[PDB]
Amino acid sequence: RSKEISIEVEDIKDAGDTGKRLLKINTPSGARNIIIENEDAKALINGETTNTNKKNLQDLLFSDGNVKAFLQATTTDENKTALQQLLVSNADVLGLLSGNPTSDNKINLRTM
Amino acid sequence: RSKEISIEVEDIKDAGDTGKRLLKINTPSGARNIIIENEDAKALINGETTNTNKKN
Repeated sequence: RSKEISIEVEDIKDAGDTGKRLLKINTPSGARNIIIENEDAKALINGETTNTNKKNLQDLLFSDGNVKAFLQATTTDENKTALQQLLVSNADVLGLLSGNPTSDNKINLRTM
Repeated sequence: RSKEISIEVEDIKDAGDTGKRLLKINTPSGARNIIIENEDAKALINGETTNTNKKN
């Protein structure tokens, strides 16, 4: 009358749906496919990201939109103004970096 | 003996504590809540990060 009575996964009456899928899975990749629903996060964990995955992960990682544009290597003139302000505190130098200094900036830049 | 055999998670005598929690879990979100202890990493994997999570 046998020795072991090897039950199967579906015999475990209080196992959950994800729990049974995991118990059946053979490899770590298969387990990651069950557990991680966000496709961008799954791509990071698999070490295999497209440019779209990268942009989407950057959206999850950074709040500032001007920083995000810099990280995408695509900045508008407005993004550039804001990024200049993160990099330089002197108002007259910020005028120079804009390419369009005010009259006051010009006087102060010459003095500088 | 009837042969179907209904065995519950706690009948599996060499299952680990996390292993039994995972076997009972019904959804991927539930599984992530068990497996990922770092709250900032869990937030990234869930695609739902606060400014504090982002800084961390």
